[PDB]
Amino acid sequence: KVFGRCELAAAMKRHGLDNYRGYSLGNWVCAAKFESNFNTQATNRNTDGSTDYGILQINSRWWCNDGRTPGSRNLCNIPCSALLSSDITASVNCAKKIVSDGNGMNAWVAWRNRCKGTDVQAWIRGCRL
Ligand SMILES: [Cl-]
Ligand SMILES: [Cl-]
Ligand SMILES: [Cl-]
Ligand SMILES: [Cl-]
Ligand SMILES: [Cl-]
Ligand code: NA
Repeated sequence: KVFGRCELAAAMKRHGLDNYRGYSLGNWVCAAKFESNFNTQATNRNTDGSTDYGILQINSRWWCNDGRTPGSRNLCNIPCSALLSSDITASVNCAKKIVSDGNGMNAWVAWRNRCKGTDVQAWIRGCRL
């Protein structure tokens, strides 16, 4: 599913992401925009052989099992394919674990490079929330 901007914001808000660990909703929408272009089915392979999955491009080296990343962990305890669903619940729950692990949203390279230090509230402007 390809989300609309305000549609995704409302879904993220409903799943408890707004101000989660101090990150306002705009940060999460900005990260999803530049990680996946709001597409739940996005996948991208990394040089180390791991793969990033879903709207927040969660990585198979640490967070999910895709059966082809040798010596990887499965810290969100889920198949990576579950992260590609039109229902974002699994992606959201796993993201909460990631952002809590010490490094905050810096774990998402696109957030660090394209959202951090910008007017992220602009991403939810005009939305009915
Ligand atoms: Cl915001
Ligand atoms: Cl393969
Ligand atoms: Cl694996
Ligand atoms: Cl959803
Ligand atoms: Cl933080
Ligand atoms: Na894994």
